[PDB]
Amino acid sequence: MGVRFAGVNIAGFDFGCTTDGTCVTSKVYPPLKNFTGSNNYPDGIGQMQHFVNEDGMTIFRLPVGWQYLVNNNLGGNLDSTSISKYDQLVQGCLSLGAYCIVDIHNYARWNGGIIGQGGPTNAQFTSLWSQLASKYASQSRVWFGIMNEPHDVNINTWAATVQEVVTAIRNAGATSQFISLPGNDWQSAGAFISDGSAAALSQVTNPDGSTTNLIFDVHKYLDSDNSGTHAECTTNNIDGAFSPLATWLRQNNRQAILTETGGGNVQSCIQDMCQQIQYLNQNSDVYLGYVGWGAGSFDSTYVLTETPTSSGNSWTDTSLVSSCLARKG
Ligand SMILES: [Mg+2]
Ligand SMILES: [Mg+2]
Repeated sequence: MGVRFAGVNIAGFDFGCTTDGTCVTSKVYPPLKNFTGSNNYPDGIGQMQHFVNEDGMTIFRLPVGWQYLVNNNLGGNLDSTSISKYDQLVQGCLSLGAYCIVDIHNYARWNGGIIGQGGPTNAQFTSLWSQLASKYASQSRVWFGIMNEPHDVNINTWAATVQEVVTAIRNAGATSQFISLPGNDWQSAGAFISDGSAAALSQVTNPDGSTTNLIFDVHKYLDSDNSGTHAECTTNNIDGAFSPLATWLRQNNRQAILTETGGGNVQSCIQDMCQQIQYLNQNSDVYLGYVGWGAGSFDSTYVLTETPTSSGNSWTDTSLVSSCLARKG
């Protein structure tokens, strides 16, 4: 009676990342309360506990900068401090019984260079994922979010890169986990088929030749330019994106997850987001879940905030989360 996974992005390890793939590591603001000893960074783990206990959520996405994980050492070993801090957020998510999406928030780029297309080589990128897969191989509820919002890349070359990553993840022993396949056009669900991403990514397989647990990863916003930067919503995305996608998915016996979606905490979005979510829930054979953007280190002033408010051991949700994303039933 609905998609399997409902949850939210717990952002902050990605603050300082821009759409060119530059992540300034000094600017991260991770949602771990005691990240520095001040004990007053945003309380991502406390948020997740509320989301799971009160709002029936079962998945969280944890955006993080590539540069952060390797401390700016392209192709290097994961930095022991960085991975130690990030893993605290990962384990907090997993401890709640949720699935946890590790999301490399890099737009298929490193400091302006496109992975495998002038920027880092495929090997420098698979090296990142091989290490993460090795770390998380024994934890089946870690979900490998290969890349956030590739855009303006050669989709044929990108699909090959994605294939190399999937191979690396499986060969490292992470054989049980879900793996995301992200396409072009900022992962837009609306362009996923028409821009050729669906076809190219459909060719990616596990070592055994199957496509088992390889899930198409799309994004879609509800404002006029599909940017998620305006408060008001202007579409429920059904005719333009999710109906054609459902049909395609179903005919091909494949599945997709919507890892970013959101809107203002206003009436237009309460209406449109609920229509969108309802359609996903009525097509839960092909849609595995939805993940709202965004909570974690975002606060009450962020236009798409989904961060709950703590008041005397009580949390209160934003209106869009409470009215549309939450599952209190
Ligand atoms: Mg609680
Ligand atoms: Mg677009």
